[PDB]
Amino acid sequence: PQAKYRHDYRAPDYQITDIDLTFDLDAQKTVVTAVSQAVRHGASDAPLRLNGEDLKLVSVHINDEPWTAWKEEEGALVISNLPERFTLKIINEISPAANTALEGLYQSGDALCTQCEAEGFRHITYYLDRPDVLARFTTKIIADKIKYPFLLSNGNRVAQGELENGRHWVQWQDPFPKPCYLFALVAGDFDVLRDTFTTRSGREVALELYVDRGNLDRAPWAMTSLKNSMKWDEERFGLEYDLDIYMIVAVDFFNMGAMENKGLNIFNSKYVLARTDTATDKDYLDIERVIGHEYFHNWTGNRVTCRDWFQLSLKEGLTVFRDQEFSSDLGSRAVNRINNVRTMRGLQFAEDASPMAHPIRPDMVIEMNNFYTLTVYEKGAEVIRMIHTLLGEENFQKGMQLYFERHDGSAATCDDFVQAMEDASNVDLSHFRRWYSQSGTPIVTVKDDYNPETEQYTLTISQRTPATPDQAEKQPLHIPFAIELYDNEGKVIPLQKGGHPVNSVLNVTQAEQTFVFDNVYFQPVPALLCEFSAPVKLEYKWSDQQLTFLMRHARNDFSRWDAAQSLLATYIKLNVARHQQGQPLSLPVHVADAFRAVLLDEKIDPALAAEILTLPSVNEMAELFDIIDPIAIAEVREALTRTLATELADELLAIYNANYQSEYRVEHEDIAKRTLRNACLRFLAFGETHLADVLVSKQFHEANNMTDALAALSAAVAAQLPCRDALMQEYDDKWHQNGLVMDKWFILQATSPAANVLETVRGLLQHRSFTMSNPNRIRSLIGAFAGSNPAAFHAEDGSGYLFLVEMLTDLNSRNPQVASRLIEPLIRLKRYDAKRQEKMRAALEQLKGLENLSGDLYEKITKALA
Ligand SMILES: N[C@@H](Cc1ccccc1)C(=O)O
Ligand code: NA
Ligand code: NA
Ligand SMILES: [Zn+2]
Repeated sequence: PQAKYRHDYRAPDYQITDIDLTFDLDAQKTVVTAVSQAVRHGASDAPLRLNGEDLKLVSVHINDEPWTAWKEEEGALVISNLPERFTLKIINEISPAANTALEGLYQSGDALCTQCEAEGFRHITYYLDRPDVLARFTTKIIADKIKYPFLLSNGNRVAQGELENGRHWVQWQDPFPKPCYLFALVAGDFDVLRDTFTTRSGREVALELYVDRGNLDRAPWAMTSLKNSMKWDEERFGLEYDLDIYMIVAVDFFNMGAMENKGLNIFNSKYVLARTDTATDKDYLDIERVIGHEYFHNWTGNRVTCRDWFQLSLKEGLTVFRDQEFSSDLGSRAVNRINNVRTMRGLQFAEDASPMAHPIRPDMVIEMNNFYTLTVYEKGAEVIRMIHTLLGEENFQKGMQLYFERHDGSAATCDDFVQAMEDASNVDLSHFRRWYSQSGTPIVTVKDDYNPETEQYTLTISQRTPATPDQAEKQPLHIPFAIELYDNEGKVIPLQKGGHPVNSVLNVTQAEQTFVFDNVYFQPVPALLCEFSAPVKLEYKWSDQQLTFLMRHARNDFSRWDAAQSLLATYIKLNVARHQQGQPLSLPVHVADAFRAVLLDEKIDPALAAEILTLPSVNEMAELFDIIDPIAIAEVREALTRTLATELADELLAIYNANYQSEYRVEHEDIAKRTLRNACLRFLAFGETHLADVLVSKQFHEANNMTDALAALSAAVAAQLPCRDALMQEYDDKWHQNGLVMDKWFILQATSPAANVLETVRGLLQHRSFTMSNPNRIRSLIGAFAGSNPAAFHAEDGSGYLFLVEMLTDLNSRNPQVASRLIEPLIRLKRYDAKRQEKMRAALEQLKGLENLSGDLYEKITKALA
């Protein structure tokens, strides 16, 4: 497998302007006819090089002449001696039933559906499968009417007919030129939820949600979320939908979350189907975010697309930013920000410290499917958010407007977007561009001084980014560094120097810098990196009392949560060191008191209280350490939970009871109270065994919604309560027929603290609700074990690694994309002790020797073993 490089980008020798597709559909053998109008832009003697994978060529015609001047090579059809303008006709055969990789045209249950991003269209026909080739598509679909009564593609229906022998056909046309990654086709039998949305300017849009027969009871929330998305994009961004129909198809077999195909989105059912007895608050909010995300791509990805795949963040960073802003506007901004920061610190920072580290705009890619990453998406969004921080909303919107005015109907680059922002706002983003080209997490170190003689406060701020495996050279970045200074009464001290106000967003642009503030009338308590204003690690020598002060007084709810995290971090580190020495948990009384105060504060938003009372995950905890001790981390998290449960027992029960709700509502105030109640339950489960068992079993049995039922079940597993096996069996007996619901149960099994967890997980490979054919099942059992049970995955006997090797040996052949997702915990070996490293290295070397090793795995393994 050969690496491709961003610096090698060159404009295509040929363009295709229009393509007419015909599919004679059948699960065993589908015949594709593709008629393309092509134009040569390159040298007269340049051949047309078409991408194709696993295609059976039938014929090649140029202007209806059977062509003799062509050759097939690895991954390509190379056509020589062409006119400047011509009609290309390709007929080829493909086999959807044989497609276990779920890229190109494949089978999902009884349905046929496509996934073309990034380079799946070349698994359908020989084409210029690159996103800078935009063409107007028409799509004719011919199929058995009984099996495939619905035949869907992008755009509007322009023709339909019936044929002999029980067949029928439907032809679609999409007026907007598109790259082939946005092509979609669906054929099957569905229930359909139909609704309408009228845009601001009066365009009526038909909304159509296609689900498997019997699933119509789980469709309305997704439809509601679509309408919410449409309305918000109008209100916030001034963007309206641009076609007449908006279709969404929910499919059970899907490697990713959802896909923004123009006017015909295809979604993993995990991000569509919800009812109050099947889906949690989290699920409802995830459906909202993902429905929003795909909708927002209509402008940021579809109307303006990517010149090449190295520009992926151009659409992903921006669209993630948009989905976060949507969720934050509609719901709790503080909770959204907190959760997104958790993801950045606990998951993205780990990736940036790994062999797979890359800039948000990669320079080198072997397998593009490996680059749909936390970095490209979540760090990409943080980079967009920094632009927003530097420009302000009004300037940012002017930049968006200029971006669309310049680039609508074209494929653009990350640099084009930055240039639009810079030109519209008059803010210099030259230095800022380094965020696109430099990998790794910057470390920002802050020292302060208060001078009582002059009433000046001085911040000395330094930055460095450690070398990463991909880049030996690192330089200073333009870091927006937001601050707020508090006096002894918790009041904000105006920022000023020399008789002039100073902006609270400091421009940290050098390796080391000094910022001086005047008229600082009291020694301040600083809030630093407010709202996580740049994606960096902060090094400041906090006292416990500065942090508890901020928990009490900080203006932004995010700062109060963040202060609690800093306070906890010190004691997590202390106690992991102690665990390694065989010593029990130690925690100062005043730390427990800070959390007691949060519980008893009658003014605090329950949404904030709930997040403060949710301990950092084992992944968040891991990023506090150079060398990760996963067993120590897991046991310290439990010990901390138990200690707080004991110290706060009375207060926890009081707040648990106070937040009882008889009515279940998917409404933000209700969600907040429920999140707080269940946060309290988590601690209560780790209290006195009898009370814990009674409370947990009662909640499970009395719950009128899945959020409360699952919270109880999770607590029973986490605390290994007496009722656990009974409750787990009850859930299985009730829900075994429902894969999405069973995913939650597989996750609980996989992340169980029980000594015999691996034995149980292995046995569950034979469970009635599990199958290796379904990416969701695989992720919920195997992925959850390796990624979310690091204590068990990293068992000292090496059993976790051996198990993953077994699974990856299967998945390498079956579904390389899912295999590559699942190998990630193994490429982190350099974060672990020498003994573990050697075992992990041995596992990787076994995989390296696999017959028919996928490019997907090859890329990760070679980086890991380097
Ligand atoms: N393009 C999708 C993600 C995706 C990529 C590849 C395959 C499937 C889905 C999105 O970000 O909205
Ligand atoms: Na809000
Ligand atoms: Na100081
Ligand atoms: Zn996206």
